[PDB]
Amino acid sequence: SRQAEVNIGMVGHVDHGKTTLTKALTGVWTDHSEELRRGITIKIGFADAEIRRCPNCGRYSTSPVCPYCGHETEFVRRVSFIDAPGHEALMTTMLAGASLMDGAILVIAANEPCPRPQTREHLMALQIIGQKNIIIAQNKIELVDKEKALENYRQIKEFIEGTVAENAPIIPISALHGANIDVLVKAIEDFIPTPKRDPNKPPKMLVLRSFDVNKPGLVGGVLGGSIVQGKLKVGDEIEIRPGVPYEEHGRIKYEPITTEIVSLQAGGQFVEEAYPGGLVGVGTKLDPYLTKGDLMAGNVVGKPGKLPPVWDSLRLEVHLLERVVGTEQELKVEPIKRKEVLLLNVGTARTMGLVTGLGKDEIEVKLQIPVCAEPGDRVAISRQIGSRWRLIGYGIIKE
Ligand SMILES: [Zn+2]
Repeated sequence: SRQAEVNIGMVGHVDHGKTTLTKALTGVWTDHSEELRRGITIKIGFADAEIRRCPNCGRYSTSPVCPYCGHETEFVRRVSFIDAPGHEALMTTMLAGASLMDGAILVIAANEPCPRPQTREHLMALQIIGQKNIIIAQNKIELVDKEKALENYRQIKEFIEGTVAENAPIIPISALHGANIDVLVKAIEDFIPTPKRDPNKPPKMLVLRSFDVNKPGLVGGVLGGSIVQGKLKVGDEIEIRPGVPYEEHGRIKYEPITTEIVSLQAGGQFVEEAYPGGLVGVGTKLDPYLTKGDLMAGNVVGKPGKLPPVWDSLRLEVHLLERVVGTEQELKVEPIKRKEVLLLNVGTARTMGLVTGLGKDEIEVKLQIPVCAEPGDRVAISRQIGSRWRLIGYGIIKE
């Protein structure tokens, strides 16, 4: 298996070199329709990269040809970089789907004095989800002098003290010129090693997309998602929850569906077995009508009888965010009131929630759409402040 082994979050303002850096790492330079593979509940995108090492000079890179001496490099490990369109999307992705991230690269521009508001929230989110496999990329060093670079470095050290990023390496880089990229890649190997996963645990996949690949104007329905536990294998019998909607006595219910895995695609190739890391394509025997147009997006996949429960309503222990990004009042966040209709994101699932009850640092919400989740799972909570959805906190599913 040559598929991605870890998902690495590209956490940084959408303009501190973050894009230039991601492309430098993935080697993708052609103007990118994987934009059609991105999530539509949480807008997470994946971009694989193969970490390789040069036998001649020993330096690491993500190219088959060493950028430093021109010799052929040796394969080390494939990884996948995950990102989202803009600050709000990224924050929601981290709070709702921490299990999709194994480490992160915090991009900080040395070109800028004090730690920016977005950067402050980025670290706030990493702290909340307990993601400690962090690497700090001090980008754009080619735009500032030697002294301001060292000053920025000091500010960063003070910024990370006492946080999940305290022990993270700070790597001065120039994504544009390619300076110190080899140091960053090796750091990915040293600080974001592949976790020691128990491949025997019950499989679980969070479905991001679903389609009818039948070429028209035949193949079973196809699912696209992330394996967060165990492994999947061609021929396995799988169950999908909540499942297909159906009406019963003027009410909408969901029937879990069981099917069989016909094929698996990961790392750009068909495989007989897939694991956590990167996007995984799942060919099934399902009637294509059931997966067409992302009907299964947000669903959870596992083996029959071994999936998390389905909830029609949730009791959430709520933690409101003390945000720093937004207009003057958008930061005040008024307490949650009964009858409010909130936007909830859990895993890759997305549903509106009507607040029907309140408790101490707790709310009870009736869901528009049932969700498949485990007690203890984290749920991002958003409020429609005007005409847009703004993240205001997160909840922990209570039993
Ligand atoms: Zn070399």
